[PDB]
Amino acid sequence: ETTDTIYLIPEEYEGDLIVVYNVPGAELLPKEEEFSVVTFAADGTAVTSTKNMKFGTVNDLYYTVNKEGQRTKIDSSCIHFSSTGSRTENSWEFPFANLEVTRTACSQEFSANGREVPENQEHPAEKKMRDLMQRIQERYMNKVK
Amino acid sequence: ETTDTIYLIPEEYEGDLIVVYNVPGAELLPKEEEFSVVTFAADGTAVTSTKNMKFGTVNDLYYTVNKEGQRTKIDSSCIHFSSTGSRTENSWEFPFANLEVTRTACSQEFSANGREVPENQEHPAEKKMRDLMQRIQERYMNK
Amino acid sequence: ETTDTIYLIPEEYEGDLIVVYNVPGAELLPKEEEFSVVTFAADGTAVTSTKNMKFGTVNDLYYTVNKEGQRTKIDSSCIHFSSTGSRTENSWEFPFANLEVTRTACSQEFSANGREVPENQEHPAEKKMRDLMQRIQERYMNK
Amino acid sequence: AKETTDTIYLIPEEYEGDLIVVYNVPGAELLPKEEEFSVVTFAADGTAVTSTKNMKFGTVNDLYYTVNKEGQRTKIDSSCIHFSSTGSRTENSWEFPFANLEVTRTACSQEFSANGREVPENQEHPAEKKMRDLMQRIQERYMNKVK
Repeated sequence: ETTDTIYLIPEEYEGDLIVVYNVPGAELLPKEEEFSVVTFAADGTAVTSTKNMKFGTVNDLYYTVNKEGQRTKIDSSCIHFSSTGSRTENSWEFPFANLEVTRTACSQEFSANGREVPENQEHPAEKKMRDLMQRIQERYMNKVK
Repeated sequence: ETTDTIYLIPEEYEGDLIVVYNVPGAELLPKEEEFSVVTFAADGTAVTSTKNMKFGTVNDLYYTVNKEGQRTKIDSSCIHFSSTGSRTENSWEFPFANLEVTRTACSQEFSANGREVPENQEHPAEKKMRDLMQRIQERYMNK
Repeated sequence: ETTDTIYLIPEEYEGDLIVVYNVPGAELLPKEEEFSVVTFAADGTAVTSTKNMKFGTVNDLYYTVNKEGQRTKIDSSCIHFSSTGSRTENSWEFPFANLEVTRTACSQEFSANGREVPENQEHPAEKKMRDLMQRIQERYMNK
Repeated sequence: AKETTDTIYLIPEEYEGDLIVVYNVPGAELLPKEEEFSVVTFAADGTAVTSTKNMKFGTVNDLYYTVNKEGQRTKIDSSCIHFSSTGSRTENSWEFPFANLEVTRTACSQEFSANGREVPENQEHPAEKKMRDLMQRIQERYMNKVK
């Protein structure tokens, strides 16, 4: 068994990426063949009602997309898989994934560690996540079950 | 419902800090979990419509923030909590808080007393406050 | 014969760097000891009236600078020396230098090749240069 | 020994930070004397330039004061002062002895006295630039086309 996920990144984007699952009201991940398709918004965020991500041998594919939706494959060395987890708001669990993309510095070093960031400062993805959760709670959870 | 407070200071700022509450028209303090979030402007000032502060400094957290908003925790020795009170302009009460931050002299001395200032002279924060009240009255109290 | 040049880059900048020489009206490169000092503007551009750059064995030093001008040395692995040449506008020749800086990917690979860019498409520095020449013509060439 | 440093430093009351004294600068004023002490008066930028050949040596008995616009002095504790370094800088074949000190109003303490203010790790110390600029002002004002 494999991860079978396709990630579509806006071509002009560079940086941290976040996918949040099990978000009610959100769209489900479309399927193309055996792959689930994650489409990131211009801010590198993706929200879906799909219950969770897949676990298994990583065989994900990554592409950048222009405004018209035409895809351009990116090498794995341009992608860094940072972390996964779950966040509980109220009693509802949202699994999530943190990735990072580059156009400038594709390399094995990047794939393993992502971009170099300041020492004591929190990682920029923490803020992106912090803000994304708020957007989620406001747009999708606001006085609803 | 909150219990504690998070203070966000611009990384390049140094000196006195003032937070003024119950300012109508001002933004309310955002909430992150159980903490209220105070974001200081470049001049070390923060104005909010939140009725009042959380009574206690106990477990507050402090951070500096870059332009992009990424946070960096500050050692407690770099922060001094000075005073709280209320100021009445007309018949309207504004609760406030005075704190002080440093980058260059973090120390236990600083944490306990803030920077050393002249003896027979008003603390510089008094003028900062005096001027802040005026900016408040002009932009919010009669706009 | 050595290059003897000090490059001062704004700490927040990342990407292509361009230095253009023999620009009349522009400031001359200050001199510190045996080194010429190039100070880049926020857009990674530097314009000077110094007739030309020095040629020889590269012994340049690189630093990032905060708003106050304090320097922080950066490793050579964060810098890529791309190219040099001359560009003629009207009948006037402007020697130039193309460098590239990174914070994200300092490495020996970067030092030798700079960041990876698309194959057939023009290098992004070509546009930066194209635009810089226009700014030069407008602000300094007449005027 | 009977040899002491006998120096009085006058700092503008509003100044805080790095201090530099440069000696053996021709054309500059000589250090005035008050009793047995030499008097260093810093300019508003915390710089002092003098034609006095060198700083004094011996048992340290220096006094420090801040001064208002009217010139009235206010003694400051030694804990408000950090003596950073001394040396000599050679331009051409001319030697300029110098001294680096630092003053604070905010944080007088033993820690400060011993280490001066906390500055960023990889960055050069702010005094390096102050010195760099001061030497240039010296070369330019006191000797561009002069001997």
